Amino acid sequence: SISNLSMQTHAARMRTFMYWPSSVPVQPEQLASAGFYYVGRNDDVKCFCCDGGLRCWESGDDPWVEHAKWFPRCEFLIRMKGQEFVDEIQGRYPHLLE
Ligand SMILES: *CCC(=O)NC[C@H]1CC[C@H]2C=C[C@@H](C(=O)NCc3ccccc3)N2C(=O)[C@H]1NC(=O)[C@H](C)NC
Ligand SMILES: [Zn+2]
Repeated sequence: SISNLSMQTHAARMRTFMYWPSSVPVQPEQLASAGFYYVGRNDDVKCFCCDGGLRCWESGDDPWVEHAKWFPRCEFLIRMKGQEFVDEIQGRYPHLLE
């Protein structure tokens, strides 16, 4: 089941980015679409579904890819991007989370 149901909508996730830092190259839209909302602290975001947090976003970061890198069994991730996408990311980073 879903970890944070108040953040299940894209619109709700999007509202959380009001004070999103300008230093941070990734945009709210790409993050919100990947299931992530802002927790109000530095560049910390959390997935509404798996409750996995990411931070320290770098230029060129793709939120979906970072999602599959660290929380590959998130169901929202798998439903939206599919098990192939996730397997590919994991096969390319086989020794993260080992
Ligand atoms: C994105 C810029 C930045 O903050 N970089 C690194 C730091 C991330 C955030 C702090 C907050 C706690 C700790 C952390 O991430 N803990 C999770 C964890 C780590 C290891 C095992 C279990 C849980 N943070 C950092 O590690 C922190 N790192 C540093 O400041 C490093 C030591 N120096 C650049
Ligand atoms: Zn997730």
